[PDB]
Amino acid sequence: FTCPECRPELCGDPGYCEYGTTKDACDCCPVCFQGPGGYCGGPEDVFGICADGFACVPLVDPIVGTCVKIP
Amino acid sequence: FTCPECRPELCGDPGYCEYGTTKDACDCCPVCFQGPGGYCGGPEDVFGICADGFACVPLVGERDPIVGTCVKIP
Repeated sequence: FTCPECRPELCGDPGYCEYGTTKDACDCCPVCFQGPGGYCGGPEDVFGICADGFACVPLVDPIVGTCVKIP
Repeated sequence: FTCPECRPELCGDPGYCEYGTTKDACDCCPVCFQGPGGYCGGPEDVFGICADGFACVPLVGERDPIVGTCVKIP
């Protein structure tokens, strides 16, 4: 999949990001990090992006996982 | 892409939506709708899902999922 030219004004606000903020797969719109134990991954990380210090660990093609703290 | 079995306990809090709540492309986790003029579409609607009363219309120059913006439809 290929990304459009980013127009930040078209991005919806992410709300308060309890676990921190990052940008979407196109490096365009702000999105909230997923917290521990929550879904992550899938195409373009549609089901969530784990916060710094956390890894998307596969559920027991783009893998789907949950966010788990990296020890 | 094939969805996993939905386990709602693994869903995050979507937050308080300006434009109402819907479910994700897997009909699993709650997510907030995108409103008029905001991005929409892409794989599994990663860039947005348009609110009721609006549809995702492709960006100008796009060719054969599409990315678009939400536009009020007849």
